Amino acid sequence: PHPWFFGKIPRAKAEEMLSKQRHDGAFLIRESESAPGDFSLSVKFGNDVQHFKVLRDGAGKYFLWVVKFNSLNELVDYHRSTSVSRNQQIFLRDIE
Amino acid sequence: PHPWFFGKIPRAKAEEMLSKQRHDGAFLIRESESAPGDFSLSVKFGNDVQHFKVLRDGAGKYFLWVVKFNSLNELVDYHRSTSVSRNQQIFLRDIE
Ligand SMILES: NC(=O)[C@H]1CCCC[C@H]1NC(=O)C1(NC(=O)[C@H](Cc2ccc(OP(=O)(O)O)cc2)NC(=O)OCc2cccc(N)c2)CCCCC1
Ligand SMILES: NC(=O)[C@H]1CCCC[C@H]1NC(=O)C1(NC(=O)[C@H](Cc2ccc(OP(=O)(O)O)cc2)NC(=O)OCc2cccc(N)c2)CCCCC1
Repeated sequence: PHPWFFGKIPRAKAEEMLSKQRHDGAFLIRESESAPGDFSLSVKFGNDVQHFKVLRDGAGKYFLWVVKFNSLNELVDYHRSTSVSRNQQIFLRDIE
Repeated sequence: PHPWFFGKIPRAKAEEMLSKQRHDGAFLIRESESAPGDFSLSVKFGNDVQHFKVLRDGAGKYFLWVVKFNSLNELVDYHRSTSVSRNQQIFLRDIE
């Protein structure tokens, strides 16, 4: 059962928790509060926590920037090895 | 972190696992293999395991039959107390 799926929690709690984490890339997927039906990827990086809105196309694939995936699961794993950001190199790693 | 979110697993493994469970209502949400981008709710009931396709409307709310929710989280909790089925009375309960 995935350890990164936190269901519907408030952005700030995600921040509060993640800020407590030790490694850059620790993340969780949460269900959006501001954007009902949208997922939000939260990841730790340095002093801050960043959030990426998970997009979904007309065919329903999800993606962050351009490469499409047919599941949060896939998208998550994929970025475990391909930066989630384009400025910095941030790789997802399971929270502790 | 929710114990019912299994990410993307094959329907049959869900069946295999759930069949092993002890109580009617033990369930998990899995990402659909046949319907990419769609979630599937699997629940145990008697000898069988049932699957409900999780619908999503144009506003993006999710639902199973008619009452809409803005998150799998909510939808899941709600049915912990309101049968997921209309013939039988099946309530979600966390897997073991
Ligand atoms: N997929 C992406 O997020 C890419 C591609 C599309 C747009 C933007 C890209 N993302 C980004 O540039 C970055 N993120 C963003 O632009 C994020 C994307 C996002 C938008 C809404 C969200 O709603 P929620 O918080 O209730 O769940 C969550 C995430 N935007 C963002 O944080 O805006 C500020 C913010 C502050 C307070 C409330 C909200 N909703 C949003 C990358 C990380 C640093 C900040 C910029
Ligand atoms: N939300 C629902 O599922 C309600 C409302 C809309 C349609 C049907 C309703 N569901 C149902 O009647 C019941 N379920 C159904 O009709 C389910 C709904 C569903 C459809 C596709 C799915 O794809 P996946 O397996 O790869 O994830 C998963 C679930 N249908 C179903 O099991 O069809 C048989 C089946 C067999 C083999 C492969 C597939 N995909 C489907 C309730 C439980 C007993 C069976 C009937």
